[PDB]
Amino acid sequence: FDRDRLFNVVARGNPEDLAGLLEYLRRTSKYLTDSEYTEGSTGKTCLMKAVLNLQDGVNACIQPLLEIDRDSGNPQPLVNAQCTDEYYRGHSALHIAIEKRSLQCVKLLVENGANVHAKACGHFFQKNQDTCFYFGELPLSLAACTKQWDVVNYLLENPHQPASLQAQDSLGNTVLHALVMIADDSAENSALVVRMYDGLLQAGARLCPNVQLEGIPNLEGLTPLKLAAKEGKIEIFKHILQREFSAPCQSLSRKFTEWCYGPVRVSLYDLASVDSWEENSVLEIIAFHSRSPHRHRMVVLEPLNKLLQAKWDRLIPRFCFNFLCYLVYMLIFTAVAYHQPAGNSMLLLGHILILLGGVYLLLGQLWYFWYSEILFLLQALLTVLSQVLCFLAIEWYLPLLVSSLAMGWTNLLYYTRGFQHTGIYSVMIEKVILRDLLRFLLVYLVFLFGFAVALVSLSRPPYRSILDASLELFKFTIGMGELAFQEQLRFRGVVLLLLLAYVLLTYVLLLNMLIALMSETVNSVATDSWSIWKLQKAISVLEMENGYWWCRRKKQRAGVMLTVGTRPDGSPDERWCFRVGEMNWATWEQTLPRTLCEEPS
Amino acid sequence: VMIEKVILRDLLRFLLVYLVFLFGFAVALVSLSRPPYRSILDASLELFKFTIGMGELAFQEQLRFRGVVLLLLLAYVLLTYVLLLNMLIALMSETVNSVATDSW
Amino acid sequence: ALVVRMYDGLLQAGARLCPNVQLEGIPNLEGLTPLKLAAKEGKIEIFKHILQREFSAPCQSLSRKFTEWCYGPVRVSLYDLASVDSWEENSVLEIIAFHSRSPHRHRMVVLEPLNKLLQAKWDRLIPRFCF
Amino acid sequence: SIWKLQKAISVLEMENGYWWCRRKKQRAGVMLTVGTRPDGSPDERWCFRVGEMNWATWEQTLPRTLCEEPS
Ligand SMILES: C=C(C)[C@]12C[C@@H](C)[C@@]34O[C@](Cc5ccccc5)(O[C@@H]1[C@@H]3C=C(COC(=O)Cc1ccc(O)c(OC)c1)C[C@]1(O)C(=O)C(C)=C[C@@H]41)O2
Repeated sequence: FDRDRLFNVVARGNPEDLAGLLEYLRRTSKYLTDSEYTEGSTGKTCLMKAVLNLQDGVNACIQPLLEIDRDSGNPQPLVNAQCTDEYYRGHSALHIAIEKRSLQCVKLLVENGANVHAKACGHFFQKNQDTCFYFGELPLSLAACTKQWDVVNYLLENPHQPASLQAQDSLGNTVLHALVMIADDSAENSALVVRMYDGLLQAGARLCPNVQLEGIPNLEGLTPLKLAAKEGKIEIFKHILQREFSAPCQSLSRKFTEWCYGPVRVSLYDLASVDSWEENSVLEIIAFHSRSPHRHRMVVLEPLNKLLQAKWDRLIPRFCFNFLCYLVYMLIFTAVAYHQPAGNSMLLLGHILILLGGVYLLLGQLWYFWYSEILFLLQALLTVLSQVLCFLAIEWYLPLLVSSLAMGWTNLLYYTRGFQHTGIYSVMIEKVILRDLLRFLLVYLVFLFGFAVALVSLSRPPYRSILDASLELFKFTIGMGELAFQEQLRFRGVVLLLLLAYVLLTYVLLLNMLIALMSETVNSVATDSWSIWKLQKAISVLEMENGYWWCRRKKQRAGVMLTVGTRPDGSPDERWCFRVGEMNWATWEQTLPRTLCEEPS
Repeated sequence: VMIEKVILRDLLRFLLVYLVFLFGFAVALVSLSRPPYRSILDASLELFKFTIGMGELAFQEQLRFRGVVLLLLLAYVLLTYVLLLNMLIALMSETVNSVATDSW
Repeated sequence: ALVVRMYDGLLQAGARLCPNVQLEGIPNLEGLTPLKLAAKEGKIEIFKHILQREFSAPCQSLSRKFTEWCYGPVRVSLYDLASVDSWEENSVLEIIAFHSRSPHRHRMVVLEPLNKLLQAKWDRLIPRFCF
Repeated sequence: SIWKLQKAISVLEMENGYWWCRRKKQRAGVMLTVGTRPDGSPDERWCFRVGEMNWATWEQTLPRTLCEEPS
C-alpha cells in the first residue's frame, strides 16, 4: 500500500478506497507514524493532508483513518504527530483544523484524543522576523488571535481534556500576552483585541475564579499591562487602564464611581501597576524601558495626566531648590574663573569647591546611566579634567576651564521646562539643532572649502592660506565680507566672478534651510510638542522621586486605601485608587451608574 | 494690535535665552584673553555687534590661546543664528494656527 | 471605468474565441505592447490596473497576480515580471525612466509591484554605490 | 517621489555597467509554475514575492492558492 496512493486517497475524500490498508499494515509491522509514510523533508503525515484537503465543511476520510490507527497497536498515535523541520516545528493537525476555521473537524480531532497543549514553536511561528506569524504557540491562542469564539468556547468547555487559560508558551506568554503582541492600533485589529480580551477575562472568572490571569508574568517579568506599556500599543493600554464591567463580574473593573450628585461625579481609578511607589511600574517603563517612538502620546492619557500633575505640584519646592543650588554653583565658577591670574585662600577654596561640585555632578550622571544628560556629563568631565590639569600645573587647563564655564551657563536652560511657555520653546531649540542644522552645515562646508582652495591657487597678499581664505569667505555670511576689484592680481575678473557665485550659492542654501523648516512646521500636529514637554516633565518628576545618589529617599504611596466591593471568595477587596472628578450635562439621558457611597463626602 | 502681541509674547523669552547665551561667552572671552576683550561689559558689546552685522572676527596673532578664541566666536555665531531662526518659526506657528476674526 | 471594463471583457472574449493567440503580445509599429504604451503615455489608471490583475476560474491564466499561500492574516502574493524586469530589453522601468516625456513619471514609480522591486535592487547595489 | 525616481535612474545605470566593461546581469524573481495553459501544458512564469498582513480577511472570501502550506 504505497505512500502516494495513501495521499491520493485521503486527498480525494472517498472512505471506501481505504480498504485493505489495515490488513497490509498488520503483516509488515509498519505504522502510519513511521518514516516511510511521512514526507521526511518535514515530517508531514497523511492526517495532515486529510485536514488540508477538506470538503464543504469537513472531509469524510479522517475518522476511518483514525479507526485504522486504533486497530493496530501503535504506541505513538497519529493524531498527536508533530512536524520536525527547523522552519515549521511542533505544528500539528489541531492547529491546521483551527486555522481552516472548521469547528466540526476540531470537535472530531479532540474527540479522538488530540493534545490541546501542543506548541507550534518552529521558526515560522516566532516573534520578530520576515514573513512570520506570532500568535503564541498554543491552540487556544490561535483560536483567540483569529476571531473564532466558537472554537475558543469549545476548547475551554469540552467534556474531555479542557484547555487551560493559565498555560503559557516558551516565552512565558499566556493568551492575554499574545493578544497584546498582535495589536497594531488599526480599527479592526483593536476591535478584535479588546473584545476577545474581555471575553477571555469573563470566561476565566466563570471557569477558574480563584486565579488572577493578569497577574501572571512572562519570562521577562512583564504582565499584559506592562507589556502593552512597553510595546507602545496605545489602543489596548488605554482600554485596560479604564475598564468597567457589569454586575456578575464587577470585581474585574479598574474604574469605579464613588458618588454622583446631578451632573457632578467622582470616578476612581485603580493604581495597581501604575503608581511609581512599587518597583517596575508603567510610568518607569514608559519613561525608561520602551523604545517606541510614541511614548509621549501614552503619557497624555486619562488617569496618567492627573496623577503626574499632582506629583509635579508636590515637588515644586524641590525643583526650585535644585535650580538655586545650581545657579549658586555657577556664580562661584564664574568668580573663580574671572580671578585666575586673604585672596589666595579664597581662590584655593573656590578651586576645591569647583572640583567637589564637578565630581558630584559626574558621579550623579554616571549613577543615572547605570541629549541633556549627555551635556551635563560633558560639563562635569571637562570640569574635573580642568582641575586635575590645574593641580599638575600643565598650563593647558585654562581653555578647558573657560569652555566648561560656557557650557555650564548654557546648561542652565534645563530648568526652562518648569513653565509651559519656555519649555516648549527649548524643545523646539533641541529639534532645530539635532535635525535641521547638521545637513545645512555639511553642504555649507563642502561649498566653503572648494571655493577656498580655488581662491588660494588662483591668487598666487589677498588669500595666502586655505585657513585664511575660508575665514574671509565666512565673513561674507556674517555680513562683513570684502569684495573689491583686485588691481594687483594677474587674474582679476575670475576672482571677482568666483566671489559673486559664492554669494549667490550661499543665499540659495540659507533660503532652502528656511523653506524646509516651514515645511516641517506647517505640516505638524500642534499637540505633539506639548506632549514632548509633558514627557520631559514626567521624567523629571520620577528622577526627583528617586532621590539623590548619596541619600535615597523614602517615598510615599499615592492614592487612597478604599474598599470597593467583595471578591468571589467572600472577602472585601481593598484597593488603592486615584480620585478624578467629572462634570457631565448629558447625564440624564444615559443610565445611572452603580455607586460606592450614597451621599458625597 | 499685532505690534503689541509681538512685544508682550514673543520678544521677552527670546531676550531671556539670548542674554544667558551672551554673558556666558563674554566671561569666557575675558578670562581667556588675559587688548581685545578687557572687561565683561566691553566683550558683551563686541559680541552684540555680531548680531547687528558689524562683528569683527580675526585670527588673533598676539594671544596665547588663538584657536580656542576663534572656536568660541564661531560657536557663538551658530547658536545665535539657531535662536533667531527658532523665534521666527514660533511666530509662524502662532500665525498659521489662528482665527482671522480675532485680531479684527 | 469604461477602459478597464472594456479591456477585461475583450481579453475574456479573446480567451473564448481565439485561445491560442496572445492579444497583449502584439506590438505596434513603434514596437510597443499595450502595457509599454501605457507606461510611455503616462496613463496611470490602466497601467496600475494591468500590472496587478486577478481573474476568475475559467480564464485564470490571464491573471498577473497570484497567491502562493495564506495562513490566518498573513499571505504571500506573486506578481508577474514579464515586461517589467529590466533584465530584458526595452522594459517598463527603462521606459518610465528614459523614454516617457510625461510630467508624472515619479508617480508611476511609487506603484505597488515596482516600489519593492526597486528597493530590492537598491539593497543589492549599495557596495557599488559606496565604491 | 522625485527622490525615488532619482534613485531608480541611479539603480538602472548601475545595472547597465561601466562604459568599457559591460556587465552580465541577473534576472530577478523566481521561476515558479502557476497553472495550466488552455493548450494542456503548465505555464511557468517569473514572479516577484510580496508578503501582506490583513486583519479583515475573515469577512471576505478565501483566495485560490498555489501551495497548501507555507514555505
Ligand atoms: C552635542 C552637540 C550636538 C553639541 C555639543 C556642544 C559642542 C555644543 O555644540 C553643538 C553643535 C556645534 C558644533 C560645532 C560648532 C558649534 C556648534 O551643539 C551642541 C552643543 C549646543 C549648545 C546649546 O545648548 C543647547 O542645546 C540648549 C540646552 C542646553 C542644555 C540642556 O540641558 C538643554 O535641554 C533643554 C538645552 C551648548 C554647547 O555645549 C556650548 O555652550 C558650547 C561651548 C558648544 C555647544 O554640539
